[PDB]
Amino acid sequence: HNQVIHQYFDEKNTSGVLVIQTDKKINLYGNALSRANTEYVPASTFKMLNALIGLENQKTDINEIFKWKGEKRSATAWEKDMTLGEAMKLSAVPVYQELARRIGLDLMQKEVKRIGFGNAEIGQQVDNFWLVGPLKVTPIQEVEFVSQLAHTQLPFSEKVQANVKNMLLLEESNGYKIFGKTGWAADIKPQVGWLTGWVEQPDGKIVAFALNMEMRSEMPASIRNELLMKSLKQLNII
Repeated sequence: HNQVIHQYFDEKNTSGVLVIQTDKKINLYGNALSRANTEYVPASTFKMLNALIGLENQKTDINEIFKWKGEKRSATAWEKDMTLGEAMKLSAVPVYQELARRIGLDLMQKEVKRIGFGNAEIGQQVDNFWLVGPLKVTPIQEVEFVSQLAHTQLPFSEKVQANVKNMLLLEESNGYKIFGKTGWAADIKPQVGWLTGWVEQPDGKIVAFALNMEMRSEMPASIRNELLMKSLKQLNII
């Protein structure tokens, strides 16, 4: 049963762990269960803790619109005016880099070490420390974070936390609600791919998780969801 998840990771020729936490009892699944306590850079998963720090410290609001000042960007659906909310659904780095530069190293570091996120070191360039370090975080720590967030247990005003949670919805089929945020460091070797969220179950039960997997530049983004969906069905969470 833990044996069969090894089929999906064997077969997609990748190498990653699927951490799952349901009320403190944490259970690994995958085919390389050792990643669970290895630190990786967060990548665009850190977009969640960035939002909180921003919203909370009032460097923005869910309604501020971020204005695209012409420069060319990684994807094309990023060259447009957009709010934090939409910058979230799209992993749009230059927005949150602005936000980060608003927050500024000192605030940014102190709240990170306050939350105790990963090694809690961001070095100096306050606008890249989550894409190429020095910030790293192990998949275990990620699910516990996104756990606390889903239970509104994070050291932030609940109103903020609920707001962030409203950006992260990814599928609402069959009374099942799935939240989460993708990440992909294509710029380090080997590439790490993330996918950290939770299931709001019909009865309201909550099931956090943290897919970490080793990426290669040729795989489609929906490989991270191809895995997680059919995973959470074997574990029968859907």
